[PDB]
Amino acid sequence: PQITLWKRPLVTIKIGGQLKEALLDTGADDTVLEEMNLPGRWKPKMIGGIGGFIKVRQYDQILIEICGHKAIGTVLVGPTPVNIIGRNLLTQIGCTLNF
Amino acid sequence: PQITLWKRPLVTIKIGGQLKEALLDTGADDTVLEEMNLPGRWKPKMIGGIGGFIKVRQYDQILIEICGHKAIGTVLVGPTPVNIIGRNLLTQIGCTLNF
Ligand SMILES: CC[C@H](C)[C@H](NC(=O)OC)C(=O)N[C@@H](Cc1ccccc1)[C@@H](O)C[C@H](Cc1ccccc1)NC(=O)O[C@H]1CO[C@H]2OCC[C@H]21
Repeated sequence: PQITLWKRPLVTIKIGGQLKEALLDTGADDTVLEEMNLPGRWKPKMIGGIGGFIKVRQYDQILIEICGHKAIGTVLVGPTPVNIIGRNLLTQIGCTLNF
Repeated sequence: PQITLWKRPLVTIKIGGQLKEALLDTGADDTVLEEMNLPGRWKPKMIGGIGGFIKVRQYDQILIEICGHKAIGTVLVGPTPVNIIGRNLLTQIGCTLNF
């Protein structure tokens, strides 16, 4: 679809069998989701933005469906204020910025 | 144009007559630039991000050109790690997400 930017570009995603709302974020290298207990091994990671760094759990080869488009990649889990879909997954659904 | 997300969507902007590189960021409500000397009056403000809050200088009704597209709106100046063009200006240049 086409998503305008008058409001936060929030969409429904499916991950680990759950539905969630997430921000499509071209300014994020990586995908970061609110605390959830996902099965599997994980690696510790630090990610930063405005204001500093937070500690997260890195899960690899996680499937996520974003408005019916499927993507598979690394998903980070930690105390973020909002679920963020980053470029590592946006590229897989064919997402572009246009103006 | 149409911009893919395999790399960071960095573009050249012109503000206060100076050229800079900035990230087109659908995940930012507001535009935030690294320290610069901008003409005009300003008011202190705080904005938050993934790591917490930073102190910024809010400049209103600033002219900025983003790959030749003109916008006039609020620009925050402060210790951000990267120059970010947020939705308040992306909307003025007609930017949408498409997939
Ligand atoms: C991938 C890890 C991080 C998510 C990612 N870092 C990364 O990719 O570094 C490599 C990252 O922080 N990206 C941000 C831009 C950015 C800043 C610093 C360095 C690199 C890129 C932005 O795209 C997402 C962020 C999401 C958000 C967080 C908290 C509350 C609401 C929304 N928005 C945001 O901070 O916005 C500010 C500015 O406007 C205001 O509205 C929203 C809050 C205010």
